[PDB]
Amino acid sequence: MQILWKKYVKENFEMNVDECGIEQGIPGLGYNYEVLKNAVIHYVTKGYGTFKFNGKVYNLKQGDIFILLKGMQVEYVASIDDPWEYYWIGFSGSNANEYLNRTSITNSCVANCEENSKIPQIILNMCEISKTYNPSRSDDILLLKELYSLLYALIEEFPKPF
Amino acid sequence: MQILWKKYVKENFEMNVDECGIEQGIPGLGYNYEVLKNAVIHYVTKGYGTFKFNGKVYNLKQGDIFILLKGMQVEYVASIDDPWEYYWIGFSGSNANEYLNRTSITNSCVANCEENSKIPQIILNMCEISKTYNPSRSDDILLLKELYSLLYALIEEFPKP
Ligand SMILES: OC[C@H]1O[C@@H](O[C@H]2[C@H](O)[C@@H](O)[C@H](O)O[C@@H]2CO)[C@H](O)[C@@H](O)[C@H]1O
Ligand SMILES: OC[C@H]1O[C@@H](O[C@H]2[C@H](O)[C@@H](O)[C@H](O)O[C@@H]2CO)[C@H](O)[C@@H](O)[C@H]1O
Repeated sequence: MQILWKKYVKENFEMNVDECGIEQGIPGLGYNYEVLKNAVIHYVTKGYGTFKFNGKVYNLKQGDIFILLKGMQVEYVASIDDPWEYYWIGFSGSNANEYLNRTSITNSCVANCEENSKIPQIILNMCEISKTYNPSRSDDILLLKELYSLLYALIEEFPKPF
Repeated sequence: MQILWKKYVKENFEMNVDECGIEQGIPGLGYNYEVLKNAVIHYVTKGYGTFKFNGKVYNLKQGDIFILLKGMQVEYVASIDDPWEYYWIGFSGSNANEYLNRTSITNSCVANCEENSKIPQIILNMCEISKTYNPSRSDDILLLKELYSLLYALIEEFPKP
């Protein structure tokens, strides 16, 4: 029921691309679970949905981001009228977790990408690569390069105060 | 002596930027040693020098690359007439060593960059960052991003079959 759901092996422990996904929601349907994966950033490419976390209910649309971190009790559901499509990057590693603690997003776990954000292009590009993933053509190197670019862009656009 | 020689800590074991350097050579002077560092790619930005490895003697110039790998007995010397300047990136890690085994450059340890090579810009950019390295502005993330771009560019331009 996903356009794309590429799951990668966990062979790197400093920086690792765990999975890349694309899902068109069905109206009024979503997911309600305790997050098991290390970290999963979602980018809303179309339509509307809601993200519920820690007593707060966010009405998200095209351009918005939400991030799932291990242990979060979450619910995210497509709108009954105009159901969202989202792209996601799951990632892990000691370096990945250190870089996430340098961004302001890991508190509220929701954000909006600005006009000239570099984040949408990186997430879309990582999902594009994932559709024809070929490690013998060194797609593994390119995905890690993009993951470093993505975490740099998150810190650049959503900095924690120094 | 070196206008730049930034040495970094070895804290990453999958991919690590070990050092970045810029050296204008002195005529007829060079180095003659067994390489201790994991991997060190040099890009010749001007003049001429020679790289001697395993009985072969290479006359290099602007645009050329040579790579030092741990254990290589090497000699590299600036030309008397027109001494080279080179930029270098030292790097290590299991991923780094796997990706190096995917490029044809680790056979001869020498290459020439094509007209529109992406390699010069990356090495120059990593040395530029190294001059004002500020980890609290996440320069550490940017240098590893550039190292992944560099190894990708080496494989793209100098592939094994
Ligand atoms: O991981 C992003 C992905 O999450 C799916 O939800 C899964 C989750 O991945 C898995 O760890 C958990 O055990 O089950 C969840 C399904 O209830 C979403 O289905 C998918 O749309 C993405 O959001
Ligand atoms: O590492 C590139 C750098 O090497 C210098 O030579 C050093 C080398 O780094 C060190 O490991 C070894 O013990 O001694 C060498 C000096 O003899 C070069 O001086 C420098 O120009 C770069 O090529």
